[PDB]
Amino acid sequence: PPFDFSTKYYRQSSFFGGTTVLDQGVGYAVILGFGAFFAVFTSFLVWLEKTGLIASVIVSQWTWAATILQSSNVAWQYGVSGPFWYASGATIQVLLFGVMAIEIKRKAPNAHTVCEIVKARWGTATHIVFLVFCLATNVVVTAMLLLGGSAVVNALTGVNLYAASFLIPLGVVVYTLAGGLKATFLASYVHSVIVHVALVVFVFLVYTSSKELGSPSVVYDRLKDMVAKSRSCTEPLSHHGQACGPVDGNFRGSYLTMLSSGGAVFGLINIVGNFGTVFVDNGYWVSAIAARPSSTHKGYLLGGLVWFAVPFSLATSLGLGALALDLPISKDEADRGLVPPATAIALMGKSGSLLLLTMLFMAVTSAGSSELIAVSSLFTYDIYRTYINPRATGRQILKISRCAVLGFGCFMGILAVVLNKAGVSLGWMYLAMGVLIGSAVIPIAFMLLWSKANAFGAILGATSGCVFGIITWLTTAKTQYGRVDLDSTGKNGPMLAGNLVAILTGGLIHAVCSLVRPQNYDWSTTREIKLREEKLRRAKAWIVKWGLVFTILIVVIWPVLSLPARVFSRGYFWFWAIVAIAWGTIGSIVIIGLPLV
Ligand SMILES: CC(C)CCC[C@@H](C)[C@H]1CC[C@H]2[C@@H]3CC=C4C[C@@H](OC(=O)CCC(=O)O)CC[C@]4(C)[C@H]3CC[C@]12C
Ligand SMILES: CC(C)CCC[C@@H](C)[C@H]1CC[C@H]2[C@@H]3CC=C4C[C@@H](OC(=O)CCC(=O)O)CC[C@]4(C)[C@H]3CC[C@]12C
Ligand SMILES: CC(C)CCC[C@@H](C)[C@H]1CC[C@H]2[C@@H]3CC=C4C[C@@H](OC(=O)CCC(=O)O)CC[C@]4(C)[C@H]3CC[C@]12C
Ligand SMILES: CC(C)CCC[C@@H](C)[C@H]1CC[C@H]2[C@@H]3CC=C4C[C@@H](OC(=O)CCC(=O)O)CC[C@]4(C)[C@H]3CC[C@]12C
Ligand SMILES: CCCCCCCCCCCCCCCC
Ligand SMILES: CCCCCCCCCCCCCC
Repeated sequence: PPFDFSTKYYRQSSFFGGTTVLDQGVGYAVILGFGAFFAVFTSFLVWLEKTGLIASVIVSQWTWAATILQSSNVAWQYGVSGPFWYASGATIQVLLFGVMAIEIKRKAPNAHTVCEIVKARWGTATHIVFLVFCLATNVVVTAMLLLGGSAVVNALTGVNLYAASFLIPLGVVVYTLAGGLKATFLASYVHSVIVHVALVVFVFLVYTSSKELGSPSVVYDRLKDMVAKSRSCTEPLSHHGQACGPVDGNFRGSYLTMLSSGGAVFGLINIVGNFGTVFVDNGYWVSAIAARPSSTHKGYLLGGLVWFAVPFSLATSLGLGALALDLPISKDEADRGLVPPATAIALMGKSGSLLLLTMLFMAVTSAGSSELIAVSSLFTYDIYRTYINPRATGRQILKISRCAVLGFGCFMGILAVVLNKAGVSLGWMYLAMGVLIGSAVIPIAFMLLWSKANAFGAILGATSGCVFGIITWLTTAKTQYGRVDLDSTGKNGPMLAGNLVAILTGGLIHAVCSLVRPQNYDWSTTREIKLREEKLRRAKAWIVKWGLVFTILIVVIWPVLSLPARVFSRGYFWFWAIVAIAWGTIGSIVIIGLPLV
């Protein structure tokens, strides 16, 4: 027993190895009745219904299953810089959302999907090409929240892993088929309130009230004893990946430092992934066509500032508390998204597990309902109406919309079962998003903004970038290691190479083939899809001016100013923790109380 506070674990190769905290009945109830319960609740909310609400709406559509599970994964590694580099992809989102919402009103105000603009601007061959890159994004993104949720449910309640994978989408389908087609303005408020209450409780548990970890001076003392050079991590005391001894790639092998190379590489990958999530996902566009930016453009900045605090504070609390407690978490287990449940069980046994399950399944249901209504609209407006029957009455569009939801929900369950059998995990899929669909980001931006891009260059760049990125991503893994499998492929180097190659070459071919043969476009035909510009011109100016300042302040200046601190001292870590606590508390207070006022 090297440590006095972790004697009960002595050596253990894993945290979850039997004797589940809860029983299978709770797991089945959670994975079955959540959709019906909130459907009834939303029906009651609608019945009673008949810059603060907009912020609550923005926050509710940006919290996914990765915001909870993945942000603590890169905190168990790399120490202090992981949560920061994960949360830094928030100021870009508000700028992109504002620009997209402003520019859709002034060039295509009567559209439903992004692929309806591709057919209008360019021809038909490019419509099919980008219709495949849009469905792949939905397939990849939906498969990410079906792996983490199933893993967490199986870890906590002991329910069969292959039964949860198929039964999780059915609850979301039931929720979406009933009220939930954006429902009303109150469901977002309820979701945000629950999420922020859970966040506040978890943050305040580990730094103020817990008996095991009740001070920022205990976490500091325990984090610097794990990376001691006198520590032995041989076979009887530690296993291969188990967070023992100095951290490789960190200055002096410390968890308390901003000088981490792995964290910086992860942030570089995360930027490309966030770029790929905004332009290629049809749910973002669906949310951007229903916005009123000429009068309510100021809520997006508040929404982004409030959303910044969730992946930062939660990962700082639940991620650094697992290292300080000396839990036998393995690398494969931490990859799957099982870091927060372990800390919740260790610190708040049998009561924090239910709270974390509720917080996770709120996001799972909210995000899966949006993914289901990004493909039913795609199918019903870009395939059925355009090619199979181009003369359709309303009663015949509502049947197709309802059938597409069932079809996608039933297909994704089988896909999730297959992926769980094959051993794929969240975190491997999170990093690989930009390699696959990163080549169609710049063509779509050119379609929305640039007036010289043409059809042929778009197809050429989109098709070439994916192939080149995949080739580079596989060849780097083959060259730098001895094999091509799920272990060597999911590393920072190959993933960074694939991401950069995929994103960069798709915007260079399109920008070269268009400067030779420009297609001067006035967006006349996109405005005919089946004052006022002064306000839209003053909203865009405000968004551009006030969105860049915070992006520069957060993504650039703040990490630069923290490098001279080298290894954090007791007094700088106090400030670092107090910043997170204050940010989380103030954001929760603003988003819970102000909309009432
Ligand atoms: C704005 C954010 C999201 C990205 C900014 C990009 C660059 C400013 C970063 C990203 C990756 C960083 C690199 C990651 C790893 C290293 C290795 C590092 O080498 C060492 O000192 C380790 C070698 C040893 O000591 O044995 C030198 C800095 C460098 C090149 C870093 C320099 C700064 C880089 C290029
Ligand atoms: C084994 C891992 C954990 C560490 C060692 C891997 C990396 C340090 C190396 C391996 C291959 C390298 C990459 C090989 C090729 C490229 C493509 C290149 O991308 C371009 O800009 C392409 C040109 C363009 O199209 O504009 C940029 C450098 C990069 C990412 C290299 C960056 C450094 C990488 C990722
Ligand atoms: C645009 C140009 C003109 C200025 C850019 C400003 C910063 C990006 C530079 C200026 C001074 C740099 C610092 C100069 C010295 C160091 C000490 C250095 O510490 C060590 O690794 C040495 C300690 C040791 O190894 O014993 C860490 C980087 C840091 C903070 C540098 C980080 C980057 C800084 C802040
Ligand atoms: C002996 C030498 C070769 C190495 C050791 C000296 C530096 C590493 C230290 C010593 C004093 C430090 C300075 C003490 C006070 C300031 C003022 C401070 O300036 C402000 O921004 C003031 C606030 C404002 O007016 O906006 C910025 C940090 C700085 C330059 C510090 C930067 C780091 C310095 C130069
Ligand atoms: C002593 C063992 C090796 C230590 C290597 C530390 C390298 C840290 C470099 C990463 C710093 C990136 C800062 C980026 C800020 C924008
Ligand atoms: C062994 C010590 C290595 C220290 C390397 C520090 C590198 C810092 C780079 C900062 C780049 C900032 C770009 C804006």
